[PDB]
Amino acid sequence: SMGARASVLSGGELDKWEKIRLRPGGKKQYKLKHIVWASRELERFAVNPGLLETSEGCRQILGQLQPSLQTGSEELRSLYNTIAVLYCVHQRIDVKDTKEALDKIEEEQNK
Amino acid sequence: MGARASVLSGGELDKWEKIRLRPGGKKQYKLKHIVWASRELERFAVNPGLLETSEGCRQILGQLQPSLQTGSEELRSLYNTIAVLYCVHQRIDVKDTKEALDKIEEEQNKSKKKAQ
Amino acid sequence: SMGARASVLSGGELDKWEKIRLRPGGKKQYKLKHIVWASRELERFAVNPGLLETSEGCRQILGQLQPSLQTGSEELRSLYNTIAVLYCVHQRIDVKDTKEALDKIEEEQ
Ligand SMILES: O=P(O)(O)O[C@H]1[C@@H](OP(=O)(O)O)[C@@H](OP(=O)(O)O)[C@@H](OP(=O)(O)O)[C@@H](OP(=O)(O)O)[C@@H]1OP(=O)(O)O
Ligand SMILES: O=P(O)(O)O[C@H]1[C@@H](OP(=O)(O)O)[C@@H](OP(=O)(O)O)[C@@H](OP(=O)(O)O)[C@@H](OP(=O)(O)O)[C@H]1OP(=O)(O)O
Ligand SMILES: O=P(O)(O)O[C@H]1[C@@H](OP(=O)(O)O)[C@@H](OP(=O)(O)O)[C@@H](OP(=O)(O)O)[C@@H](OP(=O)(O)O)[C@H]1OP(=O)(O)O
Repeated sequence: SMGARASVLSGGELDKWEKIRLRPGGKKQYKLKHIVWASRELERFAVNPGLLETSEGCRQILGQLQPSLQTGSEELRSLYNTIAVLYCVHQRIDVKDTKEALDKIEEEQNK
Repeated sequence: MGARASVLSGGELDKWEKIRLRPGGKKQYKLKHIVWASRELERFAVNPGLLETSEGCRQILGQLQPSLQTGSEELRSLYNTIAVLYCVHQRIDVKDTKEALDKIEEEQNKSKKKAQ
Repeated sequence: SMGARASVLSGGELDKWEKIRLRPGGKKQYKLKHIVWASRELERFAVNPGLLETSEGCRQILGQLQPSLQTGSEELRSLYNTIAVLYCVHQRIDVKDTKEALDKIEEEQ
């Protein structure tokens, strides 16, 4: 029975999560399965998955993951992209797709 | 013998099996913990032979400490074991993991405070 | 029987790959398998395995692997070693064994 489908995002967080599209202009949208995947991934990399539960938990993860980005595989970048959106959701920063999330994260990063 | 378990000498296993995992708790360290730590090290692509010496463990802890604040329970357990393992090699008598960690940065403190 | 070996080295790079020896004065030499292995080794470490197809790709993987090298396991150093030779091949640097390859990588760094 239940797992990380309940501890990472709140109900309202969740309903905004399942409206965000994976690729800009695309058809497919984040589901619970991506959150489960990301949490199990974090522990397979020895990172604390509880950090997914808060906006700075993810801020910390993304800081630790980013230097691996250039050389990272498709798996790494998906994990990072998912955690970027989770950050957007925890911050209540409205996003339409993954791309807009990385954008807003860099804009917040420039100031 | 035992391949991964022999990082400790016969005498070191004797004090090893006396050190409590958590302070005031009664469960203690066993072979299963060293075997586990070794296997975890090579699962993080680190050389398990480093557990054989005080500075093998010194090097491992330095390589792991950056990952500690965001690390998972398995990484903190690994660090804690290697911390205790370092104190055993160093003949530093400790009673639980907390003591091992506490002395660990007394070492890491004086290293920096006479450097400065 | 799927490939993943013609993606990394060209046919002529392959002919020189297969003359490099694993160790100086040694008898054993690099083979296709060393590249298959290196490639899956990079996906298990979360790295993009396409970076092996270009010298620039390898140059970067080496940079991000070097820090782990002092405390790294036998498995890590063999990955690093294999990719160091891959680099010189891509770079048209001629080496006879893993040691020469590692040395030249050293002086570049
Ligand atoms: O993206 P919109 O142009 O805004 O239009 C709608 C809509 O938005 P409205 O609230 O204005 O009706 C719904 O979002 P919800 O009310 O359900 O929260 C939604 O409706 P249904 O899925 O129930 O049909 C659905 O898609 P989704 O929930 O998958 O985002 C869809 O968005 P799209 O127009 O992009 O399909
Ligand atoms: O004589 P030992 O066989 O070596 O056993 C004693 C002890 O009793 P004493 O007061 O007579 O010394 C405890 O036994 P327990 O009640 O806790 O169940 C304790 O035993 P533990 O091993 O379980 O802690 C401790 O044992 P040790 O230090 O070996 O871990 C210690 O042994 P030492 O006096 O030799 O240190
Ligand atoms: O045509 P061959 O005289 O038989 O030459 C080859 C070959 O040389 P070429 O393919 O270029 O002609 C290699 O030696 P090198 O050219 O690098 O010096 C080879 O060794 P490899 O397995 O690394 O290719 C080996 O010479 P060796 O006995 O040193 O291994 C071998 O000659 P043989 O097939 O007669 O052994």
